[PDB]
Amino acid sequence: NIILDLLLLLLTIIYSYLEALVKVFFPRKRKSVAGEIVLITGAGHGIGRWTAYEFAKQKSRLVLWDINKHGVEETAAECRKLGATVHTFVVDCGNREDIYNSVKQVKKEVGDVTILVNNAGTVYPADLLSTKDEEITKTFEINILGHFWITKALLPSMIKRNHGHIVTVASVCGHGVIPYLIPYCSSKFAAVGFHRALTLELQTLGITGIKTSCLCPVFVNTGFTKNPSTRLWPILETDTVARSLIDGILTNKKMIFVPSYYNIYLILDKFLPERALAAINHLQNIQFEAVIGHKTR
Amino acid sequence: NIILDLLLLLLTIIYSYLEALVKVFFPRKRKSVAGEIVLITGAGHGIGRWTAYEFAKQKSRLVLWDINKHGVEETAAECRKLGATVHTFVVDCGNREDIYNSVKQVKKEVGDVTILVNNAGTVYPADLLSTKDEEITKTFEINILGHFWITKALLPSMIKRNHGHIVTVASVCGHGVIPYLIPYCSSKFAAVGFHRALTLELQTLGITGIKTSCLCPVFVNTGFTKNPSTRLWPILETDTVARSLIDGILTNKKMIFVPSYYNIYLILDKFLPERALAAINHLQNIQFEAVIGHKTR
Ligand SMILES: NC(=O)c1ccc[n+]([C@@H]2O[C@H](COP(=O)([O-])OP(=O)(O)OC[C@H]3O[C@@H](n4cnc5c(N)ncnc54)[C@H](O)[C@@H]3O)[C@@H](O)[C@H]2O)c1
Ligand SMILES: NC(=O)c1ccc[n+]([C@@H]2O[C@H](COP(=O)([O-])OP(=O)(O)OC[C@H]3O[C@@H](n4cnc5c(N)ncnc54)[C@H](O)[C@@H]3O)[C@@H](O)[C@H]2O)c1
Repeated sequence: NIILDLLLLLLTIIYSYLEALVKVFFPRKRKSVAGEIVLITGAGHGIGRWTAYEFAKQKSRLVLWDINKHGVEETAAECRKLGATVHTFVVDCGNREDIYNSVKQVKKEVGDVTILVNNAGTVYPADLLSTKDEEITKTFEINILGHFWITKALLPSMIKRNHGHIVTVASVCGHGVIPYLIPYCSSKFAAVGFHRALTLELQTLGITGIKTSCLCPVFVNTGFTKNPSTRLWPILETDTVARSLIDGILTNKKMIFVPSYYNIYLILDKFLPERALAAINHLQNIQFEAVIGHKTR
Repeated sequence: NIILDLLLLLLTIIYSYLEALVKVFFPRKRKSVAGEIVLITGAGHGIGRWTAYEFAKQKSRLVLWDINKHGVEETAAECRKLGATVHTFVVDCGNREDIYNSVKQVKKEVGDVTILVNNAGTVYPADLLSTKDEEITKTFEINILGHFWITKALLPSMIKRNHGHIVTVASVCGHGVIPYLIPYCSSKFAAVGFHRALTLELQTLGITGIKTSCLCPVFVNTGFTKNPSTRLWPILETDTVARSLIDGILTNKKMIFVPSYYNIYLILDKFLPERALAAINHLQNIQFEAVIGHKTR
């Protein structure tokens, strides 16, 4: 228990050092994204906002989508200070009709998107019996169904030119699960499944030019969940996540975990017995605001 | 290419007789389901139909749901020949309003469901750009969102009595992916995520009496997909799947793969490099009717 803690800390330290060593010994080649038309959904705040900043520094043409007009204009203002050409659109990324109508505007005013970042997301932390049905559907409408509509609208051009990049922002909740997040984990598993099946179908059809990347961070300090706490995982800073994402996109990395040492916990979750996984679970002590038993705890 | 077939044939034969050895050395205790109120969705045909037959032989009280009244009555007729008490209801298991209204009828006419089998499902095989948006939503409405509505309606009683069993019929498509099945794989990943997060939340809340099982089969000969063909996996007969499901429920098995040796391919998909996975993929030669490039291939 105390020694399990130290074991997990030493493995975390070994992974961190060894990965940093491989990044100097065998570095992956970075591609250029200058001049690419990058569409980022949920770009009005958090991961989407700081990912837009990274693409502005990379010299890409930006198309930012969000339901929050004020936020998306604040992001665009900063991207323009970084020297980027930005187009903002107020779009509900859970509404199919809104998505298709807005893609028509993007083609007319900007052109054909070459990099798509499906970042927009929502969460309503509560135990299954404290969830509202409307909140469950909204979670799927934004976290996964929106990915289908945007990808179907933007893929035709990418296939024609044999050139594109589809980034799916999922979560470690798309590989592992957390209590009081059943609809969220369910929708994030669907996002991982979509990325994996889209990657394979493109391979099967012989489409060599369209790359895919899946972003899977642990808790990030954006306010997405109120006051998160994990003993074994870090509460990430937004800029760190955006930096890891841009590094992964530029090197065509398919599955980007943040921090990369989450892979150790991923392997433990597949081979460890139930008793061992419950011991790690208690040590983790996950905390965050949620509605438990119809009361916000 | 050549030795690769017998390399996988060996890992299949070895698993088959090591599992049979563990079933004698460390046997799992089978529980009784006699007198339990078992609700099976999609019980009008295939896996749901033959699972109803297995529960009829187990002496449970059956509640069968399906959109096909003729088919669900044909299943009930056979369960009654097996000596079981069966109640049939025509329910759209993708329609939330229909689900809640029907749960009110089940409580009034039958009582409180203790075993829930979420089996109803749908598939529209096509490449992403040949899919219809209506087909994508229908896949999620039945394959995952219906699980949320039925489980939320039936869980309160199970928690009050600290006694229940939630069975999620997912697929190997909820762990691995197959091209031309992006919405299907995505919705099956969401079903696996729901089972895993439901299992953890019940554990976290101290609910010791509610068990969870997840049925993940390879292709089953039900007509669900047209003329399926797999070289390394068998095309399972429906009765085999129903037998494996009943054996897993009676021993409280959380993840039931059919055949159980799919676990070898599951581990190969996590540790083998891209080159080796594409070599096994070609050897697999998965075939089934699907709309490819707006043409039925
Ligand atoms: N924050 C975390 O702890 C965390 C961890 C893992 C994964 N993620 C994922 O990262 C993504 C971004 O989360 P974040 O932490 O940056 O959140 P955030 O709250 O900082 O920002 C999310 C943004 O998405 C926008 N958005 C919400 N619904 C939308 C809709 N219907 N249409 C358009 N835009 C919409 C919001 O307006 C907001 O600007 C999400 O997909 C989330 O699930 C977050
Ligand atoms: N057959 C396979 O190859 C296969 C493989 C893996 C997983 N599965 C899964 O097993 C489950 C059952 O498949 P099957 O092969 O037995 O199919 P099937 O087509 O033989 O039977 C499915 C049944 O579900 C019913 N159903 C469909 N939509 C419904 C709805 N809205 N409400 C109520 N009932 C509904 C149908 O009327 C039918 O009786 C599905 O979830 C499927 O995804 C099947």
